[PDB]
Amino acid sequence: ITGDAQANVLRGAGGADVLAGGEGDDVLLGGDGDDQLSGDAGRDRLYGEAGDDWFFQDAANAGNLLDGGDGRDTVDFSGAKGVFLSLGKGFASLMDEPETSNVLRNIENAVGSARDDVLIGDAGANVLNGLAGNDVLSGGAGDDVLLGDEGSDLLSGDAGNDDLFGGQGDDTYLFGVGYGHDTIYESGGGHDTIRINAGADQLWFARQGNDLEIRILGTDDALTVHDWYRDADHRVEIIHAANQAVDQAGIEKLVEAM
Ligand SMILES: [Ca+2]
Ligand SMILES: [Ca+2]
Ligand SMILES: [Ca+2]
Ligand SMILES: [Ca+2]
Ligand SMILES: [Ca+2]
Ligand SMILES: [Ca+2]
Ligand SMILES: [Ca+2]
Ligand SMILES: [Ca+2]
Ligand SMILES: [Ca+2]
Ligand SMILES: [Ca+2]
Ligand SMILES: [Ca+2]
Ligand SMILES: [Ca+2]
Ligand SMILES: [Ca+2]
Ligand SMILES: [Ca+2]
Ligand SMILES: [Ca+2]
Repeated sequence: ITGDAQANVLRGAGGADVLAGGEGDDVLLGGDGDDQLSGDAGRDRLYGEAGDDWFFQDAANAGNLLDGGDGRDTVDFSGAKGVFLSLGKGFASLMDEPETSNVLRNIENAVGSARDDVLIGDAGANVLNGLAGNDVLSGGAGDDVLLGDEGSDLLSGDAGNDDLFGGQGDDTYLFGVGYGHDTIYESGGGHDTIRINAGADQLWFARQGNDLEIRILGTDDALTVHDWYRDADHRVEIIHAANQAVDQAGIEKLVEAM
């Protein structure tokens, strides 16, 4: 269902619909099912309604409302500067241009751009995908999946039990007291980093299968590095404990000491 240069009202039904507003200020109502909505140019109002809907939005096109409705909905800015978005506060704006903004409501997941983005989740379960560029990803509460992809990314799952995929490039992972049970999955990078804001002597390092497990004594908090021992591509090269740094040789010492 494709609009034209007029201000259109386009309404899908119960199936998986593809709605595109074209030019002008459109209203798109996806109905039930897993819809794909694009406002295109103009200032558009975009309602995914029930189902797991997808929104294709240019971060530089300001003045739209993207409303996922019920279900697990994704906003995608990947179709130049990056995007700053917050699912908790409910906005997305052009990096380097806060006045160029869009309203986000009822959206659970976000895909960024090939440029440097900042993607912030909310207290629910979120998937945040930075794609290329040097991105900052913050999960907030709830159980999140963060994908840094290519580039030098900063990942923090925050509270809840999070999966952190830094991707290729030199990635930094944040962890601390109250961060729950997080797992890191590394694919590549000669200088990945973990920064743990625990007191260093709260930390307990252990090998569990082929994983490295880092616990904070006194808490239920644990950071697992998946397949650490299986291959060098899955390792992080520096671990910081508060203001103290440890290398792989140093980590293995701590493990062996137990
Ligand atoms: Ca139109
Ligand atoms: Ca539909
Ligand atoms: Ca829908
Ligand atoms: Ca638009
Ligand atoms: Ca439009
Ligand atoms: Ca929806
Ligand atoms: Ca939703
Ligand atoms: Ca990016
Ligand atoms: Ca990235
Ligand atoms: Ca979250
Ligand atoms: Ca989280
Ligand atoms: Ca990366
Ligand atoms: Ca990496
Ligand atoms: Ca966490
Ligand atoms: Ca590495």
